[PDB]
Amino acid sequence: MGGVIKSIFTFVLIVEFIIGNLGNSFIALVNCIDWVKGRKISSVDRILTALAISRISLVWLIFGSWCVSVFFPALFATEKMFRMLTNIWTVINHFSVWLATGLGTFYFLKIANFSNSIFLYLKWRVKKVVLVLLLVTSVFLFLNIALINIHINASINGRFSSLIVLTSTVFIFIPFTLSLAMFLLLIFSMWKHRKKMQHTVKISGDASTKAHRGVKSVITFFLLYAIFSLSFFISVWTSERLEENLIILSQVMGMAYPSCHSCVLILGNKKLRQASLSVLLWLR
Ligand SMILES: CC(C)CCC[C@@H](C)[C@H]1CC[C@H]2[C@@H]3CC=C4C[C@@H](O)CC[C@]4(C)[C@H]3CC[C@]12C
Ligand SMILES: Cc1cc(C(F)(F)F)nc(Nc2ccccc2-c2nnn[nH]2)n1
Repeated sequence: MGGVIKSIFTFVLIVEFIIGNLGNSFIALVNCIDWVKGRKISSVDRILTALAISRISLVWLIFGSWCVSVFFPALFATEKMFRMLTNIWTVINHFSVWLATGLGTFYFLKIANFSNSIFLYLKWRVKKVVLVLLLVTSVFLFLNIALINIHINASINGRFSSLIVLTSTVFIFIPFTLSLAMFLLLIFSMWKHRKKMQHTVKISGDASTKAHRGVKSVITFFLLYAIFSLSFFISVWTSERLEENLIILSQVMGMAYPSCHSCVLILGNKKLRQASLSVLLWLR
């Protein structure tokens, strides 16, 4: 039972390593080709290639951790490698997820339309706001590193993964909840605008270019939020309840976001979709 489950999870980890490496490499490579072949780069493209680089680093960290654990368990048992892997993972993961929330704040401040004065003050200073969001949220990183190191010291003075995983998962929930709140507020703004443009102005005489192209991105984004909050709840409940196969499952769950969210980001950027179509054209 345990052996076939571990084999299935190993196959899952190999598949998601392949998908994540291919997707994030595709994002970074497309932006790099567009940069070297004399073309303009938007700010969204810079944030996207920052996410791609960070997610390549994170998926390589977890795959290298799995390679070290499988090939050299004696090396894996040491406290030095464990503490080094834990701290490097938490730094890279904090940077990656807060860059994703920064991209979400960029979308929300650029697109959404509200009458609040504070919202407009943030709305006309988007670059300053995302830079401040990256710099201020380092207090979360310092407190996370502190609490993980306290847990490591307590474990080696009493390896306590049942609290390490819980602390890390709590520290991923805050940017996820901020991104979900910004997404819901953007959807509410678009719905209010649609209700306004459906009763004063007779919609359009064309009715072609509108949110009818963005509903595909909204649908493929809300699907990812649903199927990832489900896996949030499943992983937290299973890690809390009784599991003793925690390492491979947690190594699988840590690679889920940087592998699937890049594929979601491909389906939803016009440049990335055009590059994917050109790749599928010249491959044939
Ligand atoms: C948000 C939730 C569902 C997923 C978050 C992923 C976290 C909990 C996972 C992803 C990679 C994992 C690490 C991968 C490798 C090791 C080495 C081993 O000694 C166990 C602990 C440690 C250090 C793991 C701790 C938990 C970990 C950091
Ligand atoms: C692919 C895509 C399309 C759309 C759109 F349909 F609205 F255009 N929106 C998003 N995202 C967000 C929107 C608001 C707040 C946060 C995010 C966010 N969360 N994570 N990354 N960005 N994404």
